[PDB]
Amino acid sequence: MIFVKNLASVLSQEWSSTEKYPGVRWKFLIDADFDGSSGLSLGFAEIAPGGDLTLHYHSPAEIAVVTNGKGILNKSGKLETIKKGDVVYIAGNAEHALKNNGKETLEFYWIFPTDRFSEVEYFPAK
Amino acid sequence: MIFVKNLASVLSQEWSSTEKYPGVRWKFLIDADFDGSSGLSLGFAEIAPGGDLTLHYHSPAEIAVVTNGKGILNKSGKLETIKKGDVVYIAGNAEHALKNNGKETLEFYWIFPTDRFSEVEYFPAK
Ligand SMILES: C[S+](C)(=O)CCC(=O)O
Ligand SMILES: C[S+](C)(=O)CCC(=O)O
Ligand SMILES: [Mn+2]
Ligand SMILES: [Mn+2]
Repeated sequence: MIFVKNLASVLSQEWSSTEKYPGVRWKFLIDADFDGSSGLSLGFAEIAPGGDLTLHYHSPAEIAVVTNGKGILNKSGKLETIKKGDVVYIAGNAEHALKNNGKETLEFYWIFPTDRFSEVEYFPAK
Repeated sequence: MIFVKNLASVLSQEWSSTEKYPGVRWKFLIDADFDGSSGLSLGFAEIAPGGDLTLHYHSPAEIAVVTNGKGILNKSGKLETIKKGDVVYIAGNAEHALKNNGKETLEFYWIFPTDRFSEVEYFPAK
C-alpha cells in the first residue's frame, strides 16, 4: 500500500470540528479508518484567527508540520512562536496548546505513531 | 520535551548523503540521536534536479510531506507524480523510489514511527 493525498483528494470528506474548539477544523489524510494504512497517521488542521487549540495531552508523541501562517505554541507553560516552515515535536503526554494570533489561517499537518486518529484519547489539561 | 525546528535551526548540521542516491541530501530535525525525542522521527530531504532516490524498502511505515518541487514517485511499480502540497503514505516494506526530473529542487519531510533514523534499515529492491 502506497498512496498520495492532498486537499483535492479529500474534497468529499467533510471537515471535522466541534463547538468545543471554536475556529478549529480538520480532515484525515492518512488514517486507518479511511485508508487501511497503519503505523503512522496524519491529518490536516486549520486554526482560524483567534482560534485556540487549548492546553491538552495524549499518550502518543506528535509531530506538527506548519504549512501556513503563524501561531503561539504553548510548551507546557513556555511559549514559542511557530510559523510556516517549522516542525514541532511534542513528547507523549506533554501538555501543549496552539493559538493563532495572525492574519492568515494557521494550517498544519499533525502526525501520530498510531494507525488512526480515532483511537487517540485527548485529555484537557484543566 | 517539546521543541521547534526549522532548516535555519540546523545550520550547524552538515548535509548527509550517500553514493547510492545521486543528487539526494538530507538533515535530521527530530531524531533521538540528536534530540532525545522518541516515538516519531523526522528529516528533511532535497532531491536536486536529476536526482534519484532509487527503489528500496524498510520495515517501518513512512510518511512524506512534499513542500516544494515535483517528483516521480515509484509506488512498487506504478508511477505517480507528486508535488508541493502532497503527503505520501508508504506501508512498511513496500518498495518505493522518488525521482526528480524537473528543474527545481524537490523538497520533502519524511517521518518514521521510530525514535531515530538509525533504527531504519534500508534494503535495495528490483
Ligand atoms: C487539530 S486536531 C485533529 O484536534 C489534533 C491537533 C493536536 O493533537 O495537537
Ligand atoms: C532522504 S533518506 C532518509 O535518505 C530516504 C527517505 C525515504 O526513506 O524515503
Ligand atoms: Mn496534540
Ligand atoms: Mn523510504
